[PDB]
Amino acid sequence: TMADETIILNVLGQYTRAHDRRDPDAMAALFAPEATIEIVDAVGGASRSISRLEGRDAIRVAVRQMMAPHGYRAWSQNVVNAPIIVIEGDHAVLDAQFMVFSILAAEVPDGGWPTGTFGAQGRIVPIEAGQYRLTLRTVADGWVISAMRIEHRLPMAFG
Amino acid sequence: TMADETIILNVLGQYTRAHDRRDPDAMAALFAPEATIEIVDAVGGASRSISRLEGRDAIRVAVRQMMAPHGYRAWSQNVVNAPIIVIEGDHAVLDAQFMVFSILAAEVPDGGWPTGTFGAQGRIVPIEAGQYRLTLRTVADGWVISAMRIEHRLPMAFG
Amino acid sequence: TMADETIILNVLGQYTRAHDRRDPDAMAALFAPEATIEIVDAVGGASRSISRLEGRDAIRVAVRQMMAPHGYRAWSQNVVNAPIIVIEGDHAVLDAQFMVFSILAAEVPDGGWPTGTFGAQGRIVPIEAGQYRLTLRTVADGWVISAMRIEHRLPMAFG
Repeated sequence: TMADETIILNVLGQYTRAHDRRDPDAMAALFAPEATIEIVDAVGGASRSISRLEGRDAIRVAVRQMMAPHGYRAWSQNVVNAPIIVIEGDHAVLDAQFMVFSILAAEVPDGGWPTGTFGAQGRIVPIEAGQYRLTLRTVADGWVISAMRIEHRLPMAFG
Repeated sequence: TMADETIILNVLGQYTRAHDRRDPDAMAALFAPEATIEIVDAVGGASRSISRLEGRDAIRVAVRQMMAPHGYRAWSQNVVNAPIIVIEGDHAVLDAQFMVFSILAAEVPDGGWPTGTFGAQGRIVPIEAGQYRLTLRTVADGWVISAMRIEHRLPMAFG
Repeated sequence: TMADETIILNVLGQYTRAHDRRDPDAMAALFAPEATIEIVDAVGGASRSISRLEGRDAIRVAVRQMMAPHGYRAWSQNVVNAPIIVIEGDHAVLDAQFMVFSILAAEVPDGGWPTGTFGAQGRIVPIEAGQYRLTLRTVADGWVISAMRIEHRLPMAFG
């Protein structure tokens, strides 16, 4: 048995891993069956609804349909940071800042890197920023997400 | 009652929230009345004074006068990371890396995003980097900042 | 005595400090004498070996020979984030996302910044991204790294 705060932060870490893998099943497994994710536009401190995802199936579909799939040699990193945690009994609230970066790996030349090529080859770009607010509750073996709010600080377009 | 380390990390998280909101009163409330912030130039491992802020009023004014206000649809994210915490009784020292990013949201067109527009619209740029060193002490309900050092790893200009 | 999770996260923080200082001795001191670092190419979920560093001397040399030295007024920040920690008795595993940024400070003009110059002067660029997986074990005074895996999500070139 580890500290509740660590178990809760572990859930957040598993969330980012699933996010960057675009793994709907790993993502959904972190939530209570009936949990909702409210995604909102927080530019200028607004609270305009982008999408409300009700239940695990809705979450699974959104992992595919609401963010770009990774094309060849692409990845992402969801840099969650500055967590604030308040635990009161069997419920907790976690607020974290987040910033998502796109990662695009250069193709490795068949003839090798030319003389004078050093360091990472590719592009890393910050592509989203905002805050997560998670409500968690206990389960027998740890903690699960019972509700989540995603606040975006850039406008989000869907094609 | 939560672990002291969590309460201390919660203070750091409230600091970043106040920083990015440019909220002088939320910022000042995290400090003991008489606390000082020493802001220093650490480029090349120097320790050249930029500003010494003595007491809450000085801190409040600096929130406005030492960093850019957010113009329309602008925000920031203070990405604190890699904390090291040492608690000895009723005092603690916390060292964190920090990197501040500017966020500028694009204006949403009245006619909507044109067909083929996907993802976040705007610009995110890393604009400061360094380390924070906080000295904290206990109060009845938790922990407060009794002293802080801000080390910048880029030169800072003030107009 | 602090919580084991804090002591373990403190090791990670000392790792980033040593990394950014390019301090081989501070880095090596975090590892058991016989520890290995496996550095691997994880682009596309591969696991292709880049380098295997066996023991402290190998680690010390790699701090110099496997990443760029800091030239004048240069620095870096190793932004570790989203840790997941599992402790089972006297062993622990820690997985963290990481992103390294290069920092290049502008030279300060002898005549001072021209009128209208505001904010940080220089360049901050994301230059590496991936995951760290550390195995730690107890020692009398805390925890040491017994094995480490570094997974890079960009191809790495060595000249």
